[PDB]
Amino acid sequence: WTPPRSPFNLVQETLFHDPWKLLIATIFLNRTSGKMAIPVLWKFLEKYPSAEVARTADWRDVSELLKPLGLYDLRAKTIVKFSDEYLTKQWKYPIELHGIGKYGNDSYRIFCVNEWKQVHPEDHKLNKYHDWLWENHEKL
DNA sequence: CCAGCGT
DNA sequence: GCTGCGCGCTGG
DNA sequence: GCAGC
Ligand SMILES: [Mg+2]
Repeated sequence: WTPPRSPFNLVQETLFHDPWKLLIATIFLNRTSGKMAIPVLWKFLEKYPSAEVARTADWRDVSELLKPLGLYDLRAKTIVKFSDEYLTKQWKYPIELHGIGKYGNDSYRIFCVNEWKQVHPEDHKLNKYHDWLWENHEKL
């Protein structure tokens, strides 16, 4: 499964090979514009390239890197706990994990596995992508 | 300047 | 069902 | 957007 590139340029389109990075990106986008969140994501991923590193991090150090995005202590704590669970808990879908809800889960189900036809997003940008897929999947 | 917004 | 979390961006 | 409430 290779999810197609869209005229909406969702960041999930480039991250889908690594479900942890795609999910981290969803967290970066919690009430935060892509214009600001996505450039900081690359800085975060340079420093915390995997769940294995992030799960050992001190949330206070993560929070310093996230300050300009707001929600910095909440999100730092989320990222460390999510990362721990991703690696250590049994799960089938990432909504079972702390810090991912329907938006992250829907993103995972469209981008990381081939369940896009079963997903009904509430997030507007994800809905635009999903409508576009229905409209275009034959052509693709 | 500043009240409302952002996958 | 509603709240706390939080910054900088947006643009009239 | 998400968890907590
Ligand atoms: Mg969850």
